[PDB]
Amino acid sequence: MKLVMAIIKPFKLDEVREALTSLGIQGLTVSEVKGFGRQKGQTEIYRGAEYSVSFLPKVKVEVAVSDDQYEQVVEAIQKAANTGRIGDGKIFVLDIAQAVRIRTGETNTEAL
Amino acid sequence: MKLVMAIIKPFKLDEVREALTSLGIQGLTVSEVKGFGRQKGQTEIYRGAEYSVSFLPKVKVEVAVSDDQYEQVVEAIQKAANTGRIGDGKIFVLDIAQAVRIRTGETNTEAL
Amino acid sequence: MKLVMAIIKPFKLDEVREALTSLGIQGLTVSEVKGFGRQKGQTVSFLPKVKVEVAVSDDQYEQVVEAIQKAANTGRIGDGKIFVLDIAQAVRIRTGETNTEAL
Ligand SMILES: Nc1ncnc2c1ncn2[C@@H]1O[C@H](COP(=O)(O)OP(=O)(O)OP(=O)(O)O)[C@@H](O)[C@H]1O
Ligand SMILES: Nc1ncnc2c1ncn2[C@@H]1O[C@H](COP(=O)(O)OP(=O)(O)OP(=O)(O)O)[C@@H](O)[C@H]1O
Ligand SMILES: Nc1ncnc2c1ncn2[C@@H]1O[C@H](COP(=O)(O)OP(=O)(O)OP(=O)(O)O)[C@@H](O)[C@H]1O
Ligand SMILES: O=C(O)CCC(=O)C(=O)O
Ligand SMILES: O=C(O)CCC(=O)C(=O)O
Ligand SMILES: O=C(O)CCC(=O)C(=O)O
Ligand SMILES: [Mg+2]
Ligand SMILES: [Mg+2]
Ligand SMILES: [Mg+2]
Ligand SMILES: [Mg+2]
Repeated sequence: MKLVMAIIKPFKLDEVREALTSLGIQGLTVSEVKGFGRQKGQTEIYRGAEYSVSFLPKVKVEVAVSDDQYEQVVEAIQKAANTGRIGDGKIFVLDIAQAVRIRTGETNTEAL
Repeated sequence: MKLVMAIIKPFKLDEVREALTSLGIQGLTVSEVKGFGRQKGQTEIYRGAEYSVSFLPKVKVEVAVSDDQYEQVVEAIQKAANTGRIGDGKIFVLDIAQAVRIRTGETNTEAL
Repeated sequence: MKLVMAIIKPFKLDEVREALTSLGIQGLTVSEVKGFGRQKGQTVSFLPKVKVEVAVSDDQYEQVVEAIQKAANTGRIGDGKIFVLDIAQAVRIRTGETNTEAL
């Protein structure tokens, strides 16, 4: 079982959600975060700007999915978010040891 | 070691917190998120509403605990949050490879 | 690969950030959270914290953990916790680079 975590530009949330819905994902969690990547949050070109570091608003998307679906989920997020521009995002896949649907007690692959 | 991550209805935070403190947890992190589950955020019953997707406010509760204690934590959260209604929550358990208490430098299960 | 997650005092964010970027880290995610530890929010209550998340390779995560530990410490209760999780796969969206190349 996999937790696919993606950090994307906020305006891309709808398209990413749409892309995942098409795959039949059974749930999604999103949160507000800030971050930088290898350009260190630089959006200006004043002298010395590359020595600065800034945090930029992002959205973190988390989707719990089965092993036989996670690769397609990763690809869908890539395809939805990629516009060929810096900051378009990064995806991290983590493993889920156990899952439980609170209302029903269903577990693991049933619970995703 | 295990990170227990529960996504619950916001109004249940206090009852879940109290259940866990009574159980004896020694730490807890909470954050605001939005999300949907297998009902796609549907809270209305008008004709066609079943084709829509919405994000609902939730709270994410995270508790790092030892292997021999995580099942008790999961069940305590389930008992506190379960009211037999959709959206009552989802619990994901991830493995923690290492832990450190920053003040003291204590590690592993001693840091939790 | 590892996801190093640290819950720190909000005023320590700049030093933790600088410790990491000076070390050579080239990405960082931060979130607003609340929490309590062994002292139950007492000098039960929730207190504001920052969650820092850094994805790093196996050969650098120990340096990263140590850098955060030193940077976030003050010797006072509430200094925080570092939890290290494993990352199975990573992708840089723009380039399609994967795993350690993506971080
Ligand atoms: N190593 C990392 N650890 C934690 N979060 C990261 C890491 N790298 C990136 N992030 C998060 O992902 C967001 C998007 O990163 P971004 O797309 O800028 O990656 P990048 O490596 O700089 O690639 P690009 O050159 O395409 O910009 C960042 O703002 C940050 O929130
Ligand atoms: N597969 C998933 N991936 C990521 N987050 C999820 C997933 N399933 C649920 N969540 C998160 O958990 C919250 C609560 O989910 P919820 O209790 O509705 O689960 P469910 O599977 O729909 O069960 P129920 O039928 O009891 O509603 C969601 O709003 C979302 O934030
Ligand atoms: N076991 C835990 N699970 C989840 N979050 C935790 C845990 N322990 C601590 N945290 C988070 O880390 C923050 C800081 O914890 P804190 O430094 O107070 O830990 P502590 O064990 O009480 O150590 P100290 O005695 O140095 O205060 C908490 O407010 C909470 O957000
Ligand atoms: O995130 C952006 O929008 C541009 C800045 C960037 O790519 C970075 O900080 O790595
Ligand atoms: O989250 C709710 O309160 C109801 C909606 C729901 O259960 C879902 O989207 O899965
Ligand atoms: O978080 C603080 O700043 C002090 C309270 C504390 O250490 C705790 O709740 O464990
Ligand atoms: Mg970038
Ligand atoms: Mg539901
Ligand atoms: Mg404490
Ligand atoms: Mg593992």
